[PDB]
Amino acid sequence: RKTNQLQYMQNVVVKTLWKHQFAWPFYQPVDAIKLNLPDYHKIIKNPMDMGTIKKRLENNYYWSASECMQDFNTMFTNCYIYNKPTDDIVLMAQALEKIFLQKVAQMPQEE
Ligand SMILES: Nc1ccc2n[nH]c(Br)c2c1
Repeated sequence: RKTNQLQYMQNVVVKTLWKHQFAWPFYQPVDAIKLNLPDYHKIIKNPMDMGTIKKRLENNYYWSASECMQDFNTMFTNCYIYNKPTDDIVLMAQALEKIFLQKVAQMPQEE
């Protein structure tokens, strides 16, 4: 069984974000070839995406919830590093990130 907090990351945070209309670009690792993203892996050192986060939760990978939160922070920040303020993907990430913050502020205590 996962920690209370990791269950919350899976059943509240990921479940909510996955269903959001803007989440789909984040469902799998950025494929820099398919997306024609020059030098993506030269500038983004630690790729992350919500499909990987969801798999890590399903597959019992994390030891504690802060590791999962760090993966979300990496995912969002990578989007901002690579893209300029007016890009649609930045607006999409910003909406998801606000929800992420609102939800992790309500993370439960372990008991
Ligand atoms: N980190 C990044 C940067 C640019 C992107 N375009 N589309 C997706 Br999904 C992206 C993710």
